[PDB]
Formats: sequence, C-alpha cells, structure tokens
Amino acid sequence: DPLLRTGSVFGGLVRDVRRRYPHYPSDLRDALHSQCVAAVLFIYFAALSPAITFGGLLGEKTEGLMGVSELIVSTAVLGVLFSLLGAQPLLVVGFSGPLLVFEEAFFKFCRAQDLEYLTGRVWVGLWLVVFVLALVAAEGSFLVRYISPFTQEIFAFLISLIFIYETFYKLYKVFTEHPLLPFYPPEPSPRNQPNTALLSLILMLGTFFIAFFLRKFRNSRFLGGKARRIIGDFGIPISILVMVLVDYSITDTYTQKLTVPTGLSVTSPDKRSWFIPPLGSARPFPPWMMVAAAVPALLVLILIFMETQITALIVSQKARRLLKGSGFHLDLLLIGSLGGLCGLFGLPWLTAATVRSVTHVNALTVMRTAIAPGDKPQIQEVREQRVTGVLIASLVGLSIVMGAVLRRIPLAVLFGIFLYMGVTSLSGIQLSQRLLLILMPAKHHPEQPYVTKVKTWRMHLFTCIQLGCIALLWVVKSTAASLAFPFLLLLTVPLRHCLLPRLFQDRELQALDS
Amino acid sequence: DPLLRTGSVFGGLVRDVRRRYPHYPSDLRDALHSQCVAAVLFIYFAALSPAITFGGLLGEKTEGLMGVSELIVSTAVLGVLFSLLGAQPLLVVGFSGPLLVFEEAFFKFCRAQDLEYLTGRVWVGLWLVVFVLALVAAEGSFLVRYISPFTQEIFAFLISLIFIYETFYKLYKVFTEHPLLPFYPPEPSPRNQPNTALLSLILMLGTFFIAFFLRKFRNSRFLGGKARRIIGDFGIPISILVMVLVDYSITDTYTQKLTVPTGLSVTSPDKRSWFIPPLGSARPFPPWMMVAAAVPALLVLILIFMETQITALIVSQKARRLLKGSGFHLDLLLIGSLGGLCGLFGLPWLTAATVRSVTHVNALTVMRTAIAPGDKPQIQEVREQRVTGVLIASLVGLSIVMGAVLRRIPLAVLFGIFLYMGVTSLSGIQLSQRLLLILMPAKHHPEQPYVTKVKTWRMHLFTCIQLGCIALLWVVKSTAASLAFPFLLLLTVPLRHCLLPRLFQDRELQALDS
Ligand SMILES: O=S(=O)(O)c1cc(NCS)ccc1CCc1ccc(NCS)cc1S(=O)(=O)O
Ligand SMILES: O=S(=O)(O)c1cc(NCS)ccc1CCc1ccc(NCS)cc1S(=O)(=O)O
Repeated sequence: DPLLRTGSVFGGLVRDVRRRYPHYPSDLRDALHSQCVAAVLFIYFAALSPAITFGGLLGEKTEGLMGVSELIVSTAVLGVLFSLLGAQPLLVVGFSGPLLVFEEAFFKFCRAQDLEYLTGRVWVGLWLVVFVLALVAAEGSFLVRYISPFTQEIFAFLISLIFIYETFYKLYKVFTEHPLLPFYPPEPSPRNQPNTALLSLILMLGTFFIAFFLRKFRNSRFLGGKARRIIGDFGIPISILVMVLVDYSITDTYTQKLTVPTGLSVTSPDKRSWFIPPLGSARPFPPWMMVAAAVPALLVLILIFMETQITALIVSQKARRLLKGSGFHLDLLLIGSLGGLCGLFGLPWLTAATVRSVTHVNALTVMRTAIAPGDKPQIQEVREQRVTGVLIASLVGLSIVMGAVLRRIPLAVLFGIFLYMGVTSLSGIQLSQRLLLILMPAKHHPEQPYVTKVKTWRMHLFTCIQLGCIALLWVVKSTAASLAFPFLLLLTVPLRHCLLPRLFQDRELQALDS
Repeated sequence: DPLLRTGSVFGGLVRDVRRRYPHYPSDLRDALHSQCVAAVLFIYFAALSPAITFGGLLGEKTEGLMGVSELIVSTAVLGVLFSLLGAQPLLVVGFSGPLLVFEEAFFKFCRAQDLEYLTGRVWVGLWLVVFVLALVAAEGSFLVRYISPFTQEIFAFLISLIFIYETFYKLYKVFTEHPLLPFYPPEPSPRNQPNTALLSLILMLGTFFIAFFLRKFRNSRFLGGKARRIIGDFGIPISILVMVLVDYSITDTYTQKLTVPTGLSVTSPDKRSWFIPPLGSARPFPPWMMVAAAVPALLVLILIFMETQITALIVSQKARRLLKGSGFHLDLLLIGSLGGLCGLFGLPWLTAATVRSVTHVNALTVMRTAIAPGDKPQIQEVREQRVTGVLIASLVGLSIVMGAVLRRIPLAVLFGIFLYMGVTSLSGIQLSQRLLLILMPAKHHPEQPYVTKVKTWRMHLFTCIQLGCIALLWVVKSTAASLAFPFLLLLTVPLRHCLLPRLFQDRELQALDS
C-alpha cells in the first residue's frame, strides 16, 4: 500500500527509501548479463536523437539562447542523478513537446513585456522548487489512486499515436526536399538530389522489417535455445548494423546523416555564459516579476507531475511483474528539485518519457523458455538494476566527442527504429485489444472479463467514449490552445468518477475499467 | 489403376476416354463461381509473359525466322485444343528452356550443313508424329509406374529454383542498365535514367508483400466468412491493380512496360510465309536429311514425354484430392500429334508446364471453412473443369489486339508475381520439409513416418543424395552439354531401383520414399 496516507511529514518519502534502498547490492549485481548490453545499445539510440531534434527546434524558437548542447548536458546530468538516486531507476528522463510549447510561450511573453528570458526562467525554477517541496511535505502524492486505467489508456494511446505520426512526416519532408524530377542539371545543405528519397524509404522499410522478423524468430523452433535467445536479444542492433553497412556500400548517392555539436560550449557564447545571474546581467530585474513568477511555476509543476505520475503508474502495473518496489514520492521530489535547480544554469527542464521508459522496460523483460505449444508466452521476470540508466545517460552526455562514428549513421535507419518502437508500444494497451474486437464477429471474441460479463453493444460504447476523448485531446493540441492540454487530460477523472456510473452499472464498470 | 497394361492395341486410350468423357456436363457446369474468374486472371498473366520472353529469345537465336507472334499463335491454338479434348484439362501448355536449347542447336546444325531450317523442322515433326503414334499404340505409357517420388521431387525442386533465380537476374539486369550515378546530364530504349532501378525494386517488393499478406488474411478471424473467402480469392489481382495504380500515379520517371506485337503477321514477312512447303522453297531438299530426321525427332519425343509425364504425375498425387480422373495415354497422343503438325506452319513445339500447372491447380483448391484453431487447414475439394484453360488460351491469343491496355502494366509487378508463384510452388514438396528439419533440433521433429521409423542421421543422408543430384543437374545444364539433361534426369530411376536398396533397408526405403 504505497498510496496510503500516513499523517506525518515526509512519511511517504521515508517509507519509499526504507522499502527500496536495502536492495542496492542486488541492483548492482543484477546487471551482469548479455540482455543489458542490448538494452543499452537500443535505448541509447532511442534517447539521443530526440535531444538533437528538440535542441534544433529550441534553438529556432528561442533565437539561439538554448540549443543542442544545453539539452544534452541537462539530459546527461539529470539522467545520471535520477538513475543513481531514484526509487524507480527504470524511468528515462528527457525533453518532450509540452515543455517546448511552454518554453515558446514564455519566450513570447518575455519578449512582449521587455524582460530577460533566462532570469525569468531562474525565478520560475526557484518557485517550482518551493512548490514541489511544499507538495511533497504534505503527502500530496496520494491523489494518484484516483487515476483509473481510463486516463492511463487514453494518455498512452495518444502519446504512441503522435510518436508514429511524426516519423512519417519526417520522411514526407525528405521527399519534398528531394523530389523526383525528369531532369537533374549539374550544379548549404544539398537539395534536389536524385535517388535520395527512394533510398531513404528503402532503408526505413528494411530496418523495420529486419527488426520485426528477428523479433518473431524468438518463438520459432530453429537452432538451439541459447542461440535463439541471443539472436532475439540483439535483433535491433543487428538491424541497425546491417542497414548501416548497406548504406555505406553504396557510395554514389547523398543521404542525410547524424550531426552533433563538437566540444562542450554554449550555443551562443556572445549572448550568454553558462551561469545566469539571478539579479540581472545588463538590466535590473523588477521585483514584480520576482513575485509573479509563481504561475508559470505552477504550470510547469502540473505538467511534470501529470507526466511523471502517469508514466510511473503505467510502468508499475501488476501484469508486468514489478517486484523490487515503486516510487511515488522520491521520484517526484528528485525530478522537481533537479529541474528547479537547472534554471540557474540556463538548462531546460526534464520529465519522464513514456515511450522511452515503456521500451526500456520491454527490452529487459525475460520470457519463459518453456513455451507451451501453440500458446502465447508469459513473462518470467523483469530485470531491475541501476546500471542501464546510468550507462545510457553517460553515453548521451559523451556523444559530443564521438561525432566521427555518429556521422556514418543515416537517419532512415533511426526512422525505422522509431516505427518499430511506436508499433511495439501500442500492443500493451487494453484499448488496442478492445479496438481489434470491433472488426471480429461476436462469436470469436476471447474469454476476457469484459466480454462475458458485458453485452457486446455495451462494451463498444466505452471504446467509443475513449476514442472520442483521444480525438478531442489531439484536436486541442493541434491548435494554438495547446497550453491547456494537461488540464483537459486531468478533467477525465471527474468524467469517470461522476458521470460514468450514471450510465453504466457497477458490475459493468468493475470489469470494463480495471 | 490407369497404369496397368491390358494387352490390346489402343486399350489405354479407350479406357481413358471411357473413364473421363461422360463427366463432360459436370465439367461445363462446375465453372459457375467466383474463384474461376480469379484463377483465370492470375494464370493469364502467369502465362502471357513467358511467351513474350521466349519469343524475343527465339528471334535473337534464329535470326528472326521464329518470333513472338508465332509463339503466341502456337500457344493459343494448342492450349485451346488440349483443354477441349484433354483428359486432364488442368495442365497448361507452353514453351520452355529445353525446347529453346534444342531449337538453337538444330539451327546451328542446319546452318553448318547448308540446309533449310523450316523444312528440316517439318520433317522432324512428321517423324515425331510417327514415333508418338507407334509409342501410344504399343501401350508404352505404362513405364510411368517406375517413376518414384525421388525423381518427381528432384525435378520439381530444380524447376522452381531455376524460376526464382531468373526473376532475380532480370531485376539485377534492370539495375545494370540503369545504374545510380552522381550526375545525370541531359542528352533506342532509354538508358542511364534516374529513379528507375529503385522504383522497380519497390514495385516488386510491394506486389510480393501485398500478395503474401492477403493470402495470410484468409485464415484470420476478421470480418465474415464470405468476405474473407472473397478477399482471399482475389489477392493477386488486388496486388497487381494496387501496384499498377501506384506506378500510374507517379508520372515523372521512366519504367519499362509490357510490349506486344500488333496485328497477326509473321515476324519476317520477306524471309518466309505462314505455310512451309515440305519439298523445298528455294532449293530441293536432299532425301538423306528426309531419312535422317529421325534422331532429332527422338530427342524431341524424349523431352516432351519426360516433361509431360512428370508434370501429370505431380499434379495427380493422392494428397491433392483429384477425383474426375487422370490421363496418361490421351494427353501424350494429343501433345505429340499437335506438336508434329505444328512443324508444317513453322510454329514451335509445346509441352506441359510444371510451375504454371501447379499454380493453376493451387488456385482452384477449396479449403474447409471449419478451420480447427491452431491447426493446418484441410483440403476440401479441387474444382475440375474445362473452362479455365480455354479462357486462358483464348486470352493469350487475343492479347495481340489488346496492346493499349497491356502497355500500362510495368514489368516489376510481374516480377513480384513470379516471385510469389515460385515461393508458393516450393511448399508442396516433401524435400522442402525434410530440408527444414535439418535446422531444427531432433527433439522438435513432427510425427511423420520418415521421422519415427528412421534414425535421424539415416534420413539426412537421403536428403543429401537428393541435393547432390539436383546440384549435378543444375551444373550440367549450365554448361554447353545441356542437351543431355533429360537423359541424366531419367538416369535417376536405375539409381533408385538398383543402388539405393543396397544401402538402405526395405522399411527405410518404404518410409522415406512414399
Ligand atoms: O515527442 S515526439 O517524439 O512524438 C516528437 C518527435 C518529433 N520528431 C522526431 S524525434 C517531432 C515532434 C515531436 C513531439 C510533438 C508534440 C507532441 C506532444 C505535444 N503536446 C502539446 S500540449 C506537442 C507537440 S509539438 O512539438 O508538435 O507542439
Ligand atoms: O523457364 S523459366 O521461366 O525459369 C525462364 C525464365 C526467364 N525469364 C523470365 S520469364 C528466362 C529463362 C528461363 C528458363 C531458362 C532455362 C530453364 C531450364 C533449362 N533446362 C534445359 S537444358 C534451360 C534454360 S536456358 O534457357 O537458360 O538454357
């Protein structure tokens, strides 16, 4: 019962520490195997590229005040610290879209009001630290028990769908950069090149298909058990290596490759330095902003809380075989304090990543080798340790001095890897199965509790409600009011706890929503 | 059994006619369904393109004396006649590689000895007719009982492997004429075009994958049974239509398309006419060639007999549920007489096609709708009728006046269709399963009679012997002694009936070889 209120200050944090910290030698010892290496290799590529993309976008939006190096430094430091001190070291911290939206809006507000951007960020971080400490002190992390699988399913489905849509847009943009033309006259990124877009499509599809086939090969009967396990562990590294070699063999055509800033330096050394004075560099900071910086701190707190808590709820589900423990009080305090302290150095705030953490947990899941003939395998154990997160964060940080190797890796292989990750992420959601059940006839439905105890027409209405909520949420972030997305997401708890029982019966709700 | 000798002249032919001909109204009536349309649409494309390819090759080899229109006319006429009068109307007649080799060798011999080519072909055809009549009269078609599944599996495996290899050398060739170049300066088939090879590869892979996925969709649970059956029947037409539409949407890039001669005319109207005088056109024909034309007739008879009889053996296997009957005496007489009469008009000889007939039978197989969960589907029936062959031959003949539609179909879609056909053809051979069994561990082998009653190491030796025979046969036709391939193939019957019992036991041979 980690969500029970004790009535004493710092009680939940004390319970979390006392529950988790004794297992530390086990955490250090569990990581000696070959699956951890494959997980590290996969998740390092899964985590490095979003840093580059969001650093480029941030540099575009904030006129070069924050760039790629800032995001890389923040990711490395925060990930290392959280993995070393967290109670759930299987979470992956990084930048996300809502944080980018908030940063852009805050930059617009600061520019409109003739204020300094980084000093305002500093005071926002300080107020966020104060608010997070106050919230943790009052055991405010017990509201998580009010978050039903309704909201969790909606959030996960929307996040994975958005992830998938963005990979396809970045391929489309390749083809508009390099259209297929009848004539290519002979001649600052290259433009209007032949054989580029089709080769990128081929590389993406090949990487995806090799990864899928090697994943399917695990449950076959060919070769020995040890060889099957080893080959299935390293399916994604094998796909990446094979497609990189295929791309390297062809030396006539231009393909876009990974680029990283070289050296540890700020993006714009003339405009700013590493340390941001809290009282102002060129102008005094007015005290009224010093006082009024609480509201953006409140918005950041709401964003970080909702994201981290929903991710922690999804990761620690009972069907996923999580044993060593869970952290609902320590992780929030760690993330909030580190984010608030990051403001003094002009570094962006971070949160828990949903797709990356889910993929990290999936990569470490061990299935039973005694697979029943013609039966779906079941989870044997999940390996819990602290080495993988530290190694991933260290590699992300050290990627700055490893640009020579990274310049040989095309982006289409990473596009295929992202497609594989997004497709795999959608298979662990009950909404996916209840959406597949719509196409099949009613006489072929499995023996799930929401099939036998609920009428067929009364079960499809729940799925329709969830789909409508997801569509409304996507429509709202598409527009310019995307800053109100978290409030709209938290609004689904009153909907389930006040309006849903008025339509459905308690028995139906107990089986459908569990 | 139809393989028993009666002791009277024309006894086997009389028995075959009396067994098969009463079912004629059933043969005409069985064709009223939707699967026949899909089979016709698939096999028409399966049959038309080899005529074009072999017509081009024949025109190259014979200096334009025989071309594409001659092959089309021969295919149409012989197919229509055989389907109307045959006892096994599920066979598909057409040109093959061995026939091309014989024609090239005969042309070389005629050129070296200063003789006319078509008159020699006329006399070869007449001697072939005489030999076929003599062989059929003496009940010589009872030697087919000495052809064990050893030879049948060897032949089928080799033929399918060659088919697949040739589909990948015509894409390699497609890439070779259109290499990927850094620069494409603007400047008789087009050459050195951009975006052609990669687009052809994409079209091939897309057609193959759509066909495979739609074939897999048959055994799923989505949608109703009727919709599943209808969609699975038309998987290959749907793949072809979708990929043709995709290619048509892109109008910037050059792709090679189907071309057919227009009008009904001889390839070289100046050199020859439709009728070949048997006494000589420009020079008298020496009687010594008139007498000595028996040996090439013997070679042609051996080739046609072996190919047609092996194909008929493979098609009429007991596991394939053939009911209306089989023809071992009527089909040989029909094919031999029609081929011999074809010589007078300067048309090439035809034989039964293995891959095309196997695909034709597979396309008309009906599987039981009561599919057991987690179990292989069972064959319910095979639709035996005469309409499909007549329609396919008529369409092949009429394709001359339908070039406008045919010019919009790229060849890469057909390459993908050929790959699908070749892959599907290899799944009905026991050698395929016994070759898959090598990779799997000995504790996972099924309960087939060649597993339980034979030691594991003693069964792998039979597969090695078969593979060595196949490799030797392929090596022999690669070289210039490919005219002796049929003799080498028939040499495998003494090997099985004289040498194999000296090594294996009676029980081992009975279990391993049917
Ligand atoms: O976070 S994602 O990995 O899906 C992502 C990937 C790319 N490119 C390939 S790494 C580009 C953008 C995104 C995230 C886009 C996004 C997601 C959620 C929200 N919520 C807004 S309240 C907003 C965005 S936004 O950046 O398009 O505004
Ligand atoms: O008969 S096939 O459909 O495999 C074929 C197809 C193509 N091109 C695409 S339709 C080209 C050639 C062939 C057949 C080649 C062949 C097959 C068997 C033999 N054995 C007789 S000794 C010989 C040949 S050959 O034409 O290469 O000599």
